[PDB]
Amino acid sequence: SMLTIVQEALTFDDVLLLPAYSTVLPKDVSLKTRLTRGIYLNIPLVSAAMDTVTESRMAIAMAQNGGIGILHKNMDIAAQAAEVRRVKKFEAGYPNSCKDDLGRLRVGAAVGTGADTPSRVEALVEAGVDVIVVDTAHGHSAGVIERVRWVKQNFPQVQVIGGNIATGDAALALLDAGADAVKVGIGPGSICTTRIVAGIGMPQISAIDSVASALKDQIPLIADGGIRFSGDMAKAIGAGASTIMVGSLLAGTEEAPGEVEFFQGRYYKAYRGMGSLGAMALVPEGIEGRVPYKGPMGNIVHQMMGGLRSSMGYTGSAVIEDLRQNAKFVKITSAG
Amino acid sequence: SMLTIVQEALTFDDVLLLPAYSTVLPKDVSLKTRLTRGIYLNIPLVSAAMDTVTESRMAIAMAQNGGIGILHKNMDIAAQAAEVRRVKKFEAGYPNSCKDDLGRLRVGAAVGTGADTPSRVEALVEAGVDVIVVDTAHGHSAGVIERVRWVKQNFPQVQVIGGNIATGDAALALLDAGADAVKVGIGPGSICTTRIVAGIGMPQISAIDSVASALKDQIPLIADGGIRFSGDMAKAIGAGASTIMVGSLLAGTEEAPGEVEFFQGRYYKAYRGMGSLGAMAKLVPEGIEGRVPYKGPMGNIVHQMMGGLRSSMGYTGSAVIEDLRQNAKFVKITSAG
Amino acid sequence: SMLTIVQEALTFDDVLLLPAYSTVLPKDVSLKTRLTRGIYLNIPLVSAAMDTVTESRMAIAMAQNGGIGILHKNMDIAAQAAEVRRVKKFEAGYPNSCKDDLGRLRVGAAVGTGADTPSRVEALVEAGVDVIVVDTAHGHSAGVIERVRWVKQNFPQVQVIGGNIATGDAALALLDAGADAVKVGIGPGSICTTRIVAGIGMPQISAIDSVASALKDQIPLIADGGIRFSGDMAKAIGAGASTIMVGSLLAGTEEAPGEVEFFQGRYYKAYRGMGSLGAMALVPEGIEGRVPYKGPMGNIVHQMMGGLRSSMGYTGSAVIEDLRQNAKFVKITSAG
Amino acid sequence: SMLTIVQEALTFDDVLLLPAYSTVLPKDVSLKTRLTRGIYLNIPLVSAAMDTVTESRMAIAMAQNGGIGILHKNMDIAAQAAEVRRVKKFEAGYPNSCKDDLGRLRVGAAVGTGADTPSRVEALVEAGVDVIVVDTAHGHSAGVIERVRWVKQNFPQVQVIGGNIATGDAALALLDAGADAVKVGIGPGSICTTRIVAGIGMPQISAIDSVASALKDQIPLIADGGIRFSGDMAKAIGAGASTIMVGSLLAGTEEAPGEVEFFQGRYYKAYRGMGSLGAMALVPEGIEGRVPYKGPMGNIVHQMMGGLRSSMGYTGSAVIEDLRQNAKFVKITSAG
Amino acid sequence: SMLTIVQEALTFDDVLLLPAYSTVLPKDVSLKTRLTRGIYLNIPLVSAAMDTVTESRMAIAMAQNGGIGILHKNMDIAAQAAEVRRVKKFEAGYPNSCKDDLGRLRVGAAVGTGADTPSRVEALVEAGVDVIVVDTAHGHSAGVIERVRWVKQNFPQVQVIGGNIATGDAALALLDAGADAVKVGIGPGSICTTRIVAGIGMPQISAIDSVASALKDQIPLIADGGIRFSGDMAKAIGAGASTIMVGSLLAGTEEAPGEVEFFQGRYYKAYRGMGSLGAMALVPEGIEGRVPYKGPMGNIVHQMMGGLRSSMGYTGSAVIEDLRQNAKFVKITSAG
Ligand SMILES: C[C@@H](Oc1ccc2ncc3c(c2c1)CCOC3)c1cncc(-c2nc(Cl)c[nH]2)c1
Ligand SMILES: C[C@@H](Oc1ccc2ncc3c(c2c1)CCOC3)c1cncc(-c2nc(Cl)c[nH]2)c1
Ligand SMILES: C[C@@H](Oc1ccc2ncc3c(c2c1)CCOC3)c1cncc(-c2nc(Cl)c[nH]2)c1
Ligand SMILES: C[C@@H](Oc1ccc2ncc3c(c2c1)CCOC3)c1cncc(-c2nc(Cl)c[nH]2)c1
Ligand SMILES: C[C@@H](Oc1ccc2ncc3c(c2c1)CCOC3)c1cncc(-c2nc(Cl)c[nH]2)c1
Ligand SMILES: O=c1[nH]cnc2c1ncn2[C@@H]1O[C@H](COP(=O)(O)O)[C@@H](O)[C@H]1O
Ligand SMILES: O=c1[nH]cnc2c1ncn2[C@@H]1O[C@H](COP(=O)(O)O)[C@@H](O)[C@H]1O
Ligand SMILES: O=c1[nH]cnc2c1ncn2[C@@H]1O[C@H](COP(=O)(O)O)[C@@H](O)[C@H]1O
Ligand SMILES: O=c1[nH]cnc2c1ncn2[C@@H]1O[C@H](COP(=O)(O)O)[C@@H](O)[C@H]1O
Ligand SMILES: O=c1[nH]cnc2c1ncn2[C@@H]1O[C@H](COP(=O)(O)O)[C@@H](O)[C@H]1O
Repeated sequence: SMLTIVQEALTFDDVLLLPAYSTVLPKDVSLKTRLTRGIYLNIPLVSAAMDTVTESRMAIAMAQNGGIGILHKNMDIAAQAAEVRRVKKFEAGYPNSCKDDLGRLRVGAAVGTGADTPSRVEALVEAGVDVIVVDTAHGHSAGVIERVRWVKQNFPQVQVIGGNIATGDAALALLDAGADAVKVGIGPGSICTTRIVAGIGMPQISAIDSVASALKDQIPLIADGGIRFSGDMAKAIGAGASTIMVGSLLAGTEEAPGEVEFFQGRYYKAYRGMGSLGAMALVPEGIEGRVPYKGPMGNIVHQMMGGLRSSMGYTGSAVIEDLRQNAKFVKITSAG
Repeated sequence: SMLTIVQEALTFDDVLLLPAYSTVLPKDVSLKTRLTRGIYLNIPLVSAAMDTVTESRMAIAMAQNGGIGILHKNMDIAAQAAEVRRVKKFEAGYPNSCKDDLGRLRVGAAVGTGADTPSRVEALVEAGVDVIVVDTAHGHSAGVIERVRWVKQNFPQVQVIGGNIATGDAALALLDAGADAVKVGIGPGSICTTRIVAGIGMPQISAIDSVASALKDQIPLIADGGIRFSGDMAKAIGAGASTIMVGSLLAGTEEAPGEVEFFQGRYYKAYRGMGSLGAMAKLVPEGIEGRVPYKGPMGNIVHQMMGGLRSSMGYTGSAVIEDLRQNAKFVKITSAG
Repeated sequence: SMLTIVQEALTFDDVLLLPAYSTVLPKDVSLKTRLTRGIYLNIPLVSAAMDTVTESRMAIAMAQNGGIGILHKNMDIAAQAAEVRRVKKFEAGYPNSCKDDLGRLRVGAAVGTGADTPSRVEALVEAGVDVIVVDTAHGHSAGVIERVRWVKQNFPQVQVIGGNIATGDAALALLDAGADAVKVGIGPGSICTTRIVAGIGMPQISAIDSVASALKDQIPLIADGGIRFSGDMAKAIGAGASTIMVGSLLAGTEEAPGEVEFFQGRYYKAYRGMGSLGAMALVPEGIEGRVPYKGPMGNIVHQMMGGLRSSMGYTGSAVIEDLRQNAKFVKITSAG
Repeated sequence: SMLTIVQEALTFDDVLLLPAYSTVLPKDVSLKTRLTRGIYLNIPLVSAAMDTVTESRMAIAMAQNGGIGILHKNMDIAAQAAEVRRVKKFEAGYPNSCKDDLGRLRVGAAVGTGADTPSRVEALVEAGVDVIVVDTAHGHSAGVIERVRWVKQNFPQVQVIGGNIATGDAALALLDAGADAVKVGIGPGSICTTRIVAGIGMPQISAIDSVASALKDQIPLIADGGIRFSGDMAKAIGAGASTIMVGSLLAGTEEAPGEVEFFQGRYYKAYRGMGSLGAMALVPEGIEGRVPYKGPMGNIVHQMMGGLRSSMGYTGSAVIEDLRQNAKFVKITSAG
Repeated sequence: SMLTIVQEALTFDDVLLLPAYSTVLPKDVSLKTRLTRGIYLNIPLVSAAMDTVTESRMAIAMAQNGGIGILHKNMDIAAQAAEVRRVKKFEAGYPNSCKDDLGRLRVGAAVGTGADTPSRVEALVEAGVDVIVVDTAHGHSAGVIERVRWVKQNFPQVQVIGGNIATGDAALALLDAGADAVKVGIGPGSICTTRIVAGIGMPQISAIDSVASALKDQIPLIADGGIRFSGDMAKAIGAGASTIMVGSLLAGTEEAPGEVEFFQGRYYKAYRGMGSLGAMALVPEGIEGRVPYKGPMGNIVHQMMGGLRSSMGYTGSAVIEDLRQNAKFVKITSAG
C-alpha cells in the first residue's frame, strides 16, 4: 500500500483528562504561563487577530484580565500603529493586569508577509508593541520562515511569533528562524472551511502534541482555534500548550469590534473568518455570520478560568507547568 | 510523542454482555450483594445523595425494596439527623426489606469534608445511621482520604464509603484509608457538565474495571452515575460493580423530594446536580438543573430495573450476583450498533 | 485488567462485500441453499415465527416463492396443527415452489419448552410439518438443548432446529443435541429491546461468523434478525449464513396476519415482538407498533432476491455456496 | 475466525492531508495531468457519463476549461456519434482548452458490453472521439475485460478506459487487457444504492490506494464518484488518482442536459443514477431526483480548481505529480 | 350618540362583479383608457413612483406595453430630468406603445410640494415629461391644492395630477384647482402602515366610488395601491377607476431598480414604502422588505391584462368605458 497515514489524529472531543491525586484547591492554583520565551501572562488566554474580535478595546480588556490581545491587520499601518498606542498609553481610574517592565498593558499585533510588512513592523515596534505575530494561513513556508528571521534580525527588541503550523517539522523550522513562540492550528477553527476547501487539517490535540513534542519547551506554543468550552482549554494545556487563542468565544462581547444588531428579538454581532469573502473584500477558506451578543467579556474570562482551575484541581496541578507535564488522557469513542 | 494516552476508555453504550450456557431462570436468580464489606443489600440498587432524589421518604422506600438510600447533605445537621431517625424507627403497617441487626431499616448519609463534618458525623452516628458516605467531587484527594481515615478511627462502629473515584490508584488510596467500599464515577452522570467545564472524566465501564481490578475484592465498589436502563446495571455489575447508585432513574418518582408541578399538560418534578448553581446557592457550576417527568411510585421502577437485571443473569447463566461479576464476557461494539 | 472483551463484534453496517472477478450474470446465479441438513430451499429466505408475520397464508406464499415459513406458536395446539395441514394440503389452480417428496408445500412450526411441548410437537408432526423449530430467547440453555434432543430421539422423521444462539459454544452444544440446523440471533431484531433491558447482544455479522466457524458446515445456520435491505442478506450469507429469517420486511404484507388499519391517510399493519407486553398478554423484551402496508409479499421477495443476485454478480458467485466460501469484506467507519 | 476482513477501508471524510514545507504559491501550481497514458488534460476534472450531466454542450465546456467530458450512452449510435462531431468541430468566436494534435477539443464517449458495442465503437472512432470508455457497474468481469481488449486490438488509434473497479486485482486485469486507464469507484456515488441493494462497496480513498498501489503508475486512474468538495479532489489525488470524475457537482449547471423546472420558488434540474428506474426504462441501483440549478459550470470548475491549488499550496506540491507522490494523511475519528 | 360613521366602507375583497349579458370575447375587448383628461393609454396600468419600482428602465417597459410609469422623486432635479430624457429619447430595433404627438414614449414624474418643486417642474417639463404628479401622502391639503393650481397656471402645456385622496370633497377641491386627474388611495398600499400608525384609511373600493361620484367623469381618477390580482383591477375600474397604479405587482421584475440578491436558494429584490425608514434616510408609515424576483415585467403585465380581459368578457364590456358605466357588484361576507 502507498497510502501514508501518519497517525490517528485526535481533537478535543476524542479525549478526557484523568483525575489524579490532589492536594490543591481550584481557588489556590496558579494560572500564570508563558506567551513567548520573554513574555509571561497571568492567565493563558489570547484574543484572536480578527477584525470581529480584537481591536484596542478588546486588547485593553485582555491585558487588564491577565492575558493579551493580538490586534488584527485588516487596517492600514497608521490605524494599527495607533491601536497599539491606545493600549500602550491606556490609564485606569485590575490586580492581575499583564504589563511590561514600564508598567504598561501589554499588546500584540498581527502582520503578514507581503510587501508592506517591513513598514508595518517598523511602525508597530515604534508604537511600543510587545510582540509581533507573523500571522499566516500556512506558517510552514519559506515566506513565513524568512519573515520571522527578518523581524528577529532587524527588531531583536520585540518578541516574534510565527504560525500557523501543525507539525513538529514546521515548529522546528520556525524555531531555527528565531521565533519566540509558535502558533498551532491548521483546520480547527470554528469558522474554518479549509478542511472542506483544501482537504487540509490536523486534529488540534494531536497537533499540539506534535509541536510540543518536537519543541521540548525551547519555546512556548499558542493553541489557536477550536476552543469551545473551558474543558477544551485544559485538554490543550495538558496536551502541551502554554496558551490558548480564542476567536468565537470572545466574539459578540461588548469589547469586540462591531455594532450590536437587533434581529428577530435577539441581539447579535458579526463573526467571520479572516479568510472569508467579506473579510478579503484565492478561494475563501472561512465563513461569515452572526454570533449572539454576550455582554462584557470579563464574565466569559472568569468562567473559562474557573473551569480550568477546576480541571487543575482534579489533576492535582498546582501551577500551569504541572498540567503540561503530568496530565494523563483516555481516548473515548463516539458514545463517550 | 509526549501525549500520555493510558487506554481507550469504554462507557456503557460501547459494550454488550455475551449470552452463555445457562441453567437458571430469571425468576430464580438471587440479587443479593454487599454495599460495604459489612453491609449486605437484597438488591444492588442505591439511591443518590441528591436533594431531588433521597430524603427519608425515599430512603424508606429503598430499604423496603431491598436496597438503601443515601440521604443528601444539603440540609443542616439537625435536619439530616432527623431524617436518619425517621427511617431508623419507621414501622410498617415487605419480605425483602434491608435491615440492621436490630431489625431496623438501613439508611446511609452523605457528609463532606468542610469544618462542619465532625459534628455532622457524630450526630448521624448518634442517630443510628448505618453508613457514612464521605461524598465529594474528587475523592482522590488528601481531604477525602484523611476524612475517610478519621471516620474509621473515630467511629469504627459504623461503615464508611469514600468517593467519588475513577482509577485503581484512587481506590487503593481509599482502601488504605479504612474505607469499607468506594464510590466510582467521575463525569458519567446525566446532570454532569464536568466533562465540558474541566475536560475531566473516565468512561464508566473502564472506570469500574480499573477500580475493581486494583481492589481484588477487598472492598466492594458502588457504580455511581450514568445508569439509563436495566441493561446498564448488568454491564456495571459484569464490569465489577457490586451495587449501582442512580439519581435520574428515581428522580420524579412519588417518593423523591419536591412538589409535582403542572406544565403544558405533563407533570414534572425537578432534578439537578449538586454542582448546579441552584444546588450551591466560588466554584463554577459542574452540573445542570431541570425538570424530569413525574413517574409515580418508585416501586414500579425498581421492579422493572430488577426484572431487566434478572433477564440478564438468565442470559449469562448467573445464579447469583457474584457469578455475574466473575464470569461475564463482553464484546466491544461500534457506533453503528 | 479484569474486563474480558472477546472481540470488537460487527453488525451489517460495519462491513461491505468486495467485488471480485466474475463470469456469471445476476440473472444466471442460483439461489438454492439448505434450511437444514435435510431440507433445501430454492431461495435462502425464511419468514419469522411471529403472530404478526407468519400464519398459514404467509407460509404458503413463502413456499410458493421457493422459501419456507415458521408458523408461530402463540396459538393453541389444535389451531397450529390446523395451520400446518392448511399449508400441507394447499392446492393451486409457481415453478420455484419448495416441496417435500410428496409434492406438498413445505412448512415449519415453532414450539417452546413449556409443559405443552410434547403434545404440540406430536400434533405438528402428525399434521405433516416439515421441520420443528425449538424457538426460544436463549438457546444456550439446558431446556433448549434437552428439548432439541427429545424431539430428535422421539420424532427422528422430522427435522429440528434450535435457537436462538450467538456463539460458537452454543452452536456446538445444539449440534451435539442433534439439531439439524441452528438459528442465529441474540439482539439484532428490529423490534428487540434486549440490549436495553438486559444489556445482552452479539452484533449479527460477528454472531454468524462465530457460529459458522464453530460448525464447519456440519449443519447450516439461519441468520435471524436485523435484516433491513437486500444488501444485508448478501453479507449474512457471505459471513456464513445459509438462510435468512426476516420479520419486519414481511410484516404489513397482505399475506401477513392481521387487518389493515386506516390512520391519517396512510395504511398500516401491526408488528410487535414476541416478547412485547401485548404478545405476552418476565419483563418485556420487545416493542409493539405499526408498519406501512406493503401489499403482496411476492414483490418484496422478488426485490430482495434481485439484490442478492446483483450481489452475487459483483462477487463472482454462481451459487450460494460460492458466496459462503469466497466473500471478502472490508470494515468501514461511521462516516462511510 | 473464518471472516475475511481485507482491511479497514477509508473514505474521504476519514482522512485529512497534512500541510508540509512549501515554496510555491497556490496561484503558481500546475494542474496538468494525464487522463490516459496518451491524453493529457490541463485540469484533473472529468464530467460523468450520465444523461443528466454530459452531452455535447457540457463536453464542450469541459474541454474549454482544460478537462474532458464523457458523453453518456443512453442514446442511439447515431445521436451519440453526432454529439462527438459537435464537440470535435465546435469553433469559438479559452487559453486552457484541452485539444488534440489538430487543435480540436478533446472528447470521450461511454460504451457498454452489449451487442451494439461493435457498431457504436466504430461510429464513435469514425466521428473522431479521443477516448472510448467501456462503462459498466462491474469492470472486474470477463465481459468488460474482453471488450476492452477488443477495442485496443480493433481500434489501436483510440484510447480506451475500462471501469468501474475498486481493487488492485481488477486494475491489473484491465491493464493486461490493454486499457490506457482505469475508472475507480464501486459504491461511492452520490446517487448510488448499490451499498444497500447488493451490500457491495469499497470506501473510495482505499479504492484509489488499492488501485494506485497495484498499477505502479503504468497507467493513470480516474477517481469516479463521491466527490462533494474540492477538498475531496485533493484527497483523491493525494491517494493516487490522476483525475476526478464528477456527476453531482456538475448536475444542475446550465450546460448539463435538461430543462430548468420551477418548484416552490426554487430552480432545479434533474439528477439521477444510470442504474435508476427512470433511466433504465436488474433491480435499480440508484435514485432519481432534483438538484438545485447552479448556473454556468465555469464558476463551479473555477471554484473547484481554486480549492485544489490551495491544497497544493498547503502541501508544497508544485505540480500534480508532487501531490500524488508526497501527500501525507492522518486518519480522523467521527468527532473529527 | 355623537359618533360619526360616514358609511360601511368596502375594499376589494368585500365585493364581486356580477356576470352580465355579453356578446364579446376577452380577445376582442379594448383596453384603451385615459390617464388624464389629455393623455390616453392603451392599457390602464401605471407603475408606482417608488425608488424600488419605477426609474427610466421600467418607465420604458411601461410605455412599450401601452402604459406609463411615474419616475420617483428620490433623486436630485438633475437626475430626474435625465431619467425623463432617457425615456423621451429612446428607440428600439411594440405596436401598442404609449406615445406623444412626436412619436415619443410617454413618461411621467413625481414632485413634492416644498422648496425645490419650482426648479423640479421646470427641469422636468423642459426635458419633455408628459405628466407631473404632485405626489403626497395627504392630497387634501392646502399644500397640494395650490401646487397643482401653480403647475396648471404656469405650465399649461403639461398635464398635472394631484393626490393622494380618498373622498369626493378632496377630489372636488383638486378638480377646481386645475387637476387633469387625481390619484385615489389613502391606506390601501401593500407596504402601507398608515392604518396602524395613524388610524387613518379608506377602503379602496369605497374610496374609488366616493371620488368617482364627485368627479362625474370631468376628470379620470387613478386607483393607487392595494392591487394584488388582476381581479382587483376589474373591480377598481368597475367602481369608477380609469387606471390602476401598482407598486408591489411590478417590484421584483427585471426592469425595476435595484440588484437581485441571493438568500437561501431563492432570488429577491428590494421593495419598500416611500414612508419607510430607509426611503426617508416623521415616524415611518411604510415597511421595508424583499419580494421574490419575478423576471421580465412583460409576463406580469400580460397576465394582468389577460385577467382584465376575462372580466370584461364576463361583464359584456367591449371597451373600458362599458365596464366603468355598467358594472354591478354584490357584497360578500367573510365566508366568501
Ligand atoms: C483565504 C484565506 O484563508 C485563511 C485566512 C486566514 C487563516 N488563518 C488561520 C488559519 C487558516 C486561515 C485561512 C486556515 C488554516 O488554519 C488556520 C487565505 C489567506 N492567505 C493564504 C491562504 C492559503 N495559503 C495557502 Cl498555501 C493555502 N491557503 C488562505
Ligand atoms: C461545582 C461542584 O460540582 C460537583 C458537585 C457534586 C459532584 N458529585 C459527583 C461528581 C461530580 C460532582 C461535581 C463531578 C465529578 O463526577 C462525580 C463541585 C463541588 N465541590 C467540588 C468541586 C470540584 N473539586 C475539584 Cl478538585 C474540582 N471541582 C465541584
Ligand atoms: C420477554 C420475552 O422476550 C423475548 C421473546 C422472544 C424473543 N425471541 C428472540 C430473541 C429474543 C426474544 C426475547 C431476545 C434475544 O434475541 C432473540 C422472553 C420470553 N421468554 C424468555 C425470555 C428470556 N429468557 C432469558 Cl434467559 C432471558 N429472557 C424473554
Ligand atoms: C442497475 C444498474 O446499476 C448501476 C448502473 C450504473 C452504474 N455505474 C457505476 C456504478 C454502479 C452502477 C450501477 C454501481 C457500482 O458503483 C459504480 C446496473 C447496470 N448494469 C449492471 C449492474 C450490475 N452488474 C452486476 Cl455484476 C451487479 N449489478 C447494475
Ligand atoms: C412618512 C411618509 O409616509 C408616506 C409616504 C408616502 C406615501 N404615499 C402614499 C400614501 C401614504 C404615504 C405615506 C400613506 C397614506 O396612503 C397613501 C410621509 C411623508 N410625508 C408626509 C406624511 C404625512 N403627512 C400627513 Cl398630513 C400625515 N403623514 C407621511
Ligand atoms: O477564515 C478563516 N479560516 C480558517 N481559519 C481562520 C480564519 N480566520 C481565522 N482563522 C483561525 O481561527 C481562529 C479562531 O478560531 P475559533 O476560536 O475556533 O473561532 C483564529 O485564531 C485563526 O487561527
Ligand atoms: O452537579 C453535579 N455534577 C456532576 N455529577 C454530579 C452532580 N450532582 C451529582 N452528581 C453525580 O451524578 C450521579 C447521578 O447520576 P445519574 O443517575 O446519571 O443522574 C450522583 O450519584 C453523583 O455521583
Ligand atoms: O420481543 C422480541 N424481542 C427480541 N427479539 C424478538 C422478539 N420477537 C421476535 N424476536 C426476534 O426478532 C426476529 C425478527 O427481527 P426483524 O426481522 O429485524 O424484524 C424474529 O425472527 C425473532 O428471532
Ligand atoms: O445508478 C447508479 N448507481 C451507482 N453508481 C452510479 C449510478 N449512475 C452513475 N453512477 C456512478 O456515480 C458517479 C457519479 O457520482 P457523484 O459525482 O458522487 O454524483 C458516476 O460517475 C458513476 O460512476
Ligand atoms: O411608505 C408608504 N406608506 C404608505 N403608502 C405608501 C408608501 N409608499 C408608497 N405607498 C403607496 O402605495 C402604493 C403602492 O401600493 P401596492 O401596489 O399595494 O404595493 C404607491 O403607489 C403609494 O401610493
